[PDB]
Amino acid sequence: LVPMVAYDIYSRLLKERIIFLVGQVEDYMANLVVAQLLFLEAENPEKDIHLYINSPGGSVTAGMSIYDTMQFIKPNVSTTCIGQACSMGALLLAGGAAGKRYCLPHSRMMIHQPLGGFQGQASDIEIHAKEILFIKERLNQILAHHTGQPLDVIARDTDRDRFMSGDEAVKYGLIDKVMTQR
Amino acid sequence: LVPMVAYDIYSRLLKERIIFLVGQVEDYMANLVVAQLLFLEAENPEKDIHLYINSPGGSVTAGMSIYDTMQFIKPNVSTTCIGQACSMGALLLAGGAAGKRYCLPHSRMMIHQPLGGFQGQASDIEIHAKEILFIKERLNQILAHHTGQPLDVIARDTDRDRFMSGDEAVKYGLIDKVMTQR
Amino acid sequence: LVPMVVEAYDIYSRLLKERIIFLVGQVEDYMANLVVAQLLFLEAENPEKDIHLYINSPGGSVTAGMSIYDTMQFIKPNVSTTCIGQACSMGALLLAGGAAGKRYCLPHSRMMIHQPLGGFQGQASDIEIHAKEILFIKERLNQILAHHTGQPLDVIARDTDRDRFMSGDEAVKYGLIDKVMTQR
Amino acid sequence: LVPMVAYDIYSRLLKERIIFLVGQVEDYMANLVVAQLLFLEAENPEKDIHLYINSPGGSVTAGMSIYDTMQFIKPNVSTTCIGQACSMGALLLAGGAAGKRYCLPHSRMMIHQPLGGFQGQASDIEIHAKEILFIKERLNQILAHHTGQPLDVIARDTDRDRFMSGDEAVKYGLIDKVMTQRD
Amino acid sequence: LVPMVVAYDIYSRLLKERIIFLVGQVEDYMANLVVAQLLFLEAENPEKDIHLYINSPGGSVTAGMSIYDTMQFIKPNVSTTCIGQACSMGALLLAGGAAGKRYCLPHSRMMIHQPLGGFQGQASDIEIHAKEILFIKERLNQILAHHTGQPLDVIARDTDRDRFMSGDEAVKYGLIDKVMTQR
Amino acid sequence: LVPMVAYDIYSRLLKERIIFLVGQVEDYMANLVVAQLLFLEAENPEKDIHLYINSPGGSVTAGMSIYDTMQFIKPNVSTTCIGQACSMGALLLAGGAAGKRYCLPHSRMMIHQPLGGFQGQASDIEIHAKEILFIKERLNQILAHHTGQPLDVIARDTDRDRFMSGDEAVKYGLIDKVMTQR
Amino acid sequence: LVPMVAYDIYSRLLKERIIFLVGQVEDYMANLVVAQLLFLEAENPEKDIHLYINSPGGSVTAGMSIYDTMQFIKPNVSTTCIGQACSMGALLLAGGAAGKRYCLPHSRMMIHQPLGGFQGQASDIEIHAKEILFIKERLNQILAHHTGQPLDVIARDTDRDRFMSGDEAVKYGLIDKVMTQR
Repeated sequence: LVPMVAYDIYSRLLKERIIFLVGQVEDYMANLVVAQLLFLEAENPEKDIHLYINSPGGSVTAGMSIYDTMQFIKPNVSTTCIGQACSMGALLLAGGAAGKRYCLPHSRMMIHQPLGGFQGQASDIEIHAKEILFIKERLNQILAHHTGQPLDVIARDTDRDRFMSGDEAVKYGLIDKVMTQR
Repeated sequence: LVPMVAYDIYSRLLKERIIFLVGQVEDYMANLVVAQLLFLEAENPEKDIHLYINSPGGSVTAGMSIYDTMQFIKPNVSTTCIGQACSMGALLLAGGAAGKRYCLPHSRMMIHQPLGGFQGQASDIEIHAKEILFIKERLNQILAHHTGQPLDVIARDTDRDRFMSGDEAVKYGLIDKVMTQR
Repeated sequence: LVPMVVEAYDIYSRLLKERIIFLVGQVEDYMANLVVAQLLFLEAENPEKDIHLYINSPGGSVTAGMSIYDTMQFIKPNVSTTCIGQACSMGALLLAGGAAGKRYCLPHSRMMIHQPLGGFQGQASDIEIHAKEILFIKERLNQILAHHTGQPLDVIARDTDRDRFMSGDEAVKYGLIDKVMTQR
Repeated sequence: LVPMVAYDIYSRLLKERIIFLVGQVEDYMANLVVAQLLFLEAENPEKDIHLYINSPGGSVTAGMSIYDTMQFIKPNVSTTCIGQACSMGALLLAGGAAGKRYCLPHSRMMIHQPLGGFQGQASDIEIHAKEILFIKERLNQILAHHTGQPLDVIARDTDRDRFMSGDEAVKYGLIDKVMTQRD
Repeated sequence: LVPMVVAYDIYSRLLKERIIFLVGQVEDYMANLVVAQLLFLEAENPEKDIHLYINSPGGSVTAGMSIYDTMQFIKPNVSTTCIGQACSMGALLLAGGAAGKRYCLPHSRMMIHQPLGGFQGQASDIEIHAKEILFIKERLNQILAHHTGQPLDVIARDTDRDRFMSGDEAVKYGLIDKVMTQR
Repeated sequence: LVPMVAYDIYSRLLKERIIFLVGQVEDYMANLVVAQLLFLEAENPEKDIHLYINSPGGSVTAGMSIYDTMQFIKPNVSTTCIGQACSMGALLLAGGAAGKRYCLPHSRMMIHQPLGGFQGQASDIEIHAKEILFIKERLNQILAHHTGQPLDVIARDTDRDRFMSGDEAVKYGLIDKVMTQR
Repeated sequence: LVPMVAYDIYSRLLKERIIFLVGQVEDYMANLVVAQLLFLEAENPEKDIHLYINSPGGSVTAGMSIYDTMQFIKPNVSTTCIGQACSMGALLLAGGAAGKRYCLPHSRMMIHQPLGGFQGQASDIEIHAKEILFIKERLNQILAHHTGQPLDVIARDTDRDRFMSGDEAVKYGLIDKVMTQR
């Protein structure tokens, strides 16, 4: 299991204002991040917070609780992508404090458009089709804001999977800097 | 994995009078909330309580145990929706203390009419069909009360799934204010 | 997991010091016996102070429920019952069995009473034995309700033939509970 | 998760010499009961022990390890049936200390003959068939001893499932007294 | 779940009293716990006897052999008491207790038989394993012969099929020394 | 069962700055290593770190989070292969601090080209085919760098599975020294 | 349930420098032994270590991580077979310190040649067929070294499963002495 230092390794790094977001985004792991963001704010609302991201994405609602909590709290939340940051992972990465969004040299980042599904009555399909296009609209606006791109460019570039290297992501505005050595 | 601070992260935020309702509403997670509400009432019946909600809904009986506990206890129960609050989740959100029901900019809220199912004898189907139509009326009455809407509007807007943004939810009365930055 | 409180109890152990016990979900031997143990412990801690049993249950095992019911009557303290969410089948009987005048629910709780359910397979001779046993259980359970609600025996039998849902007000008019609590 | 008032609730009642036997009887839960009986004997070989039984029965061998441990140790082991005590559950109840075998008003007790099954060679069936008829005789002898009934009555009444009320079980000898309110 | 004694679990509490429990089917992991408990007790006191309670239907021969050989290897005498049942490896481990200190309780059941196995593959490989299980059969019979005092050919014959035994029968056979009834 | 020393055995060896990477490479075990690497850097950024590897490989993104963290942090991260180090495992071994890459006499190391798969629209297949071809090139560049081999040799020798002994791995540059006795 | 002594039973025997290897050999249980061997060395690099073995075999790579760690460390690692030591289990037993490899009277030991399997391209089959023939050679060399037999005898005697008694294993060189009573 998770090794100990009585702290587990992650509790020990939480004192350093470090939070890890690992794996598929889902309601329960997302709320752990929220709780850590809220806890760290209370410990010190001025000191920066560092959110490490290695995720392929997941639930839009689950990510939005993370994204909105990052913006809502007083401390700046830096984001660093290690390994990969795809879909909601990439949106959370772009959502970090301005100038404090990083990745490492071989990180992979991918952005695409929302995925969903529904079945039932045509009237109900209409409701959910409109809800997913609105979610698509709103998520593109968040990207445009943090990257500086026009919404129409984000919508076009995310139509299909678009993978990005560290350098490409900086050119895009998805991150600020590729870190190499401390 | 629940991190530690010797409290775990949620026990640590429980002292600040913060309770989390995450995921599908069901008897056991619903009863934890009830117990947390009662404990906080005993710790201090005057200080407010803050209930964060990221839930797609679930059991009406489990949800009503939460709803009735929120009203029953002396302290005001504020509600903040992060991520999503759909079906029973939206009712618990609307049921928070007057003026102290919030959400974040990208929260999604959805209201609809109750869901159910049964199989057996026609005589038994009649009994259970009448019970769910009774719940449908009772739940619409609860929404009308907390939102200020006329009952016939609630019945109309909840016939099918109806999604709402933060701004829309404020105009509807479902919440009081969209929080953006602390 | 179940959250923690300092002077270090988990939330339910912390409310147990306040003599509050929770019965959640389907009634079965193991969760039912936990309730029994909590009832017995609280009796030894103080045989005079009331005990509060919160119920949110759809029912379950008749024998498992009966271990709870008989423990409630057996011990000296009065066991109040409050229905939150729902109290159906064995859940409703345990609710009805609370100390006289101290049986409550909350405004939107739902309560349901019906007749016992069972099943068996085997030889006709063996079916006969178990059919008689479940008919006996039905008689005694209706007698428990009649006693605690004040209703005539034949009325309970009549009303439990099919599922019968009740609101808080209905349950008070019926005798199933004493009072609908709203605000402390 | 068992609540904490620092003992877990059952450990706290274990100090009070109360042991709970719940659910299907099987080697592992049965051996816990055995362990609790031995520990309590070591803590105090004179004080009574109270064994609550809410069980539908189960393995005879696992139950017999409990039955024989109850008799072997010095303390008297009282038994109280709550909920139900059927098959091996009823035998463990009947096997409690004389005059100290109880139930509550709505407890249900059921006695019957043993159940089994086997497959293989006819010769092996014969061996195991003889083994279960021996267990059936031995178990009837255990009931007859503790209830006071004649052996042939036990054999007669256990041919099929036989349920008993509290009052009936007292009249039969399966238990001594139906408890209603504490003293 | 295992109750606590104050902070001991019930079994660790009885381990101080030099008691070890062997419950259920014999397999590598539960078998090694017993070995470790035996080794620990030898280190705590190499002279005091050890009490091994056995309620098992048997299991792996290799797993059982690690217990048997550890019982003989260590200096303390390993008393054995059967509660419930002791079948197959369970009965061998019981018979393997220190001479004069092998017990059971009145309603214990013991069963002895020949080893069970299975294999599939090439005829050459079947031959290798068929001879290995016949060697295991010979060796296990010799262990029974040693501890019971019976001749080897009698063990082979009596184990051809499942053979159930009562406490009295097991004493007559040499499988155990005495049927304990009351402390 | 993790044995105890008030440490579990791995927590005790973490103090001697030893980290174990065992089994298939995946986000969660990979991030544990990242956390241990960061923790050890903070305790002492100058003392070397010893990373034991017994792995057949696994997720490239998960491994790269380990790889990039090894280089990013201040301490030299020694690597010792015990048992096996194949695919991503062999890359992590070769990526250790120069001159401090070891194995034991019977360790097996294997290098090959990336594996992947996808299904869907031809246009989407095209996107991911180019992405895995990009990863293949970048990984060959990493091996070439740490082993000293020319890029075209790595491409040639990794076309199919290529197993190496300790001695072979030293001649190749994959490791620096075969340890025998301390 | 592992009983407790405040040590669990196995942690308590670890102080006496006893390690248990039970069941199928696999990466995770194998690395625990490695970790315990390294810890005992650090606690005292001169005092002997006692490794009890009751295993039917398992992974060659996982077993080799154990074997090489036994040789690498300074202390002598005695080995005692209780119950059985088959396949990799028998190799680890034979690999114990010279003169300090034991068994108990009814232990069974079995040696055979390695097993493997593969599917795919004929070219890939060729690569892996050569690798398992190489592993077969390397493992036979290990037994030859520790047993004193010529390699060709080991290869021949392991062509099929070969079971051994305590006395047989001693004449063969697989173990040094059959312990009976302390």
